[PDB]
Amino acid sequence: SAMEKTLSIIKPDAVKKGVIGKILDRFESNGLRIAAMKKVQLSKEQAENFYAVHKERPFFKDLVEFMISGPVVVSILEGEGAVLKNRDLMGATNPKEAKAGTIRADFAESIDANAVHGSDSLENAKIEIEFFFKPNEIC
Amino acid sequence: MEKTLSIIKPDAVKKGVIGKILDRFESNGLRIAAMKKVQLSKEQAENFYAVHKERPFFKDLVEFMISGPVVVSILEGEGAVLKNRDLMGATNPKEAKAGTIRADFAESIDANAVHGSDSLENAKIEIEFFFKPNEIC
Repeated sequence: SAMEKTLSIIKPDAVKKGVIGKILDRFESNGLRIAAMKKVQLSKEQAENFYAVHKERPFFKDLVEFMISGPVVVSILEGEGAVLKNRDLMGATNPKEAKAGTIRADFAESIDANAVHGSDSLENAKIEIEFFFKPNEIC
Repeated sequence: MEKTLSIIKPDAVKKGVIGKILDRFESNGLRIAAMKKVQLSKEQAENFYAVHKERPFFKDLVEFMISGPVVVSILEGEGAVLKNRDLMGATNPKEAKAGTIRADFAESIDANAVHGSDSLENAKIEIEFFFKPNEIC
């Protein structure tokens, strides 16, 4: 399915570094089209809603303050195996363990400031895309 | 230390060079202050280009600007208006200097990859055209 879609977030650390274009190019150079995209500032409540599953752990507060500490760029990436391809391009969550040439190897400072988010399954991609985008934004 | 309007046009969006173009801005003293990918309506493109509506190329121009989606951004930095113009390069891609967006990604005068505001006054106008107060609260 050449029309598989997944959610990408370029997080506030990478936005502040000014590497939005370099990160987007990793996607477009590797068979993924930017189907939708906007730069947005999340409120505390919005980051809390998006990450409600981590309401669980100690690191929730820190995750939220980070995710609202500046603007992010949210995108729908579309293409064959988009969900897994995005994850492959992002690299392991720990930048120290991320393979060479991955976004997190190249641009991430630490586990906590790890540059990018990507949906981790088709199910979650559907939920995360709906959270950010109305159908008319997908063009 | 100003703001200017950038549009990555439908030809360049279709080529999938959005990231390469944005990187030209970010690597050269411009920050992306605001940004969205949008599909312009015929109406919207007619309003944007309304100063040229008695010119003979109005029609094709409008048709091209709605032929696919575009990426509209506010670029912020010292001398942004001129800096964006220097990065875009000459209107005619055949005349655009090396390392410019139009030299690398534009096919012709008609399909020339990018728009940029041409003055501070037009920057303010163009920014207000695309980015109105819309944070509901």
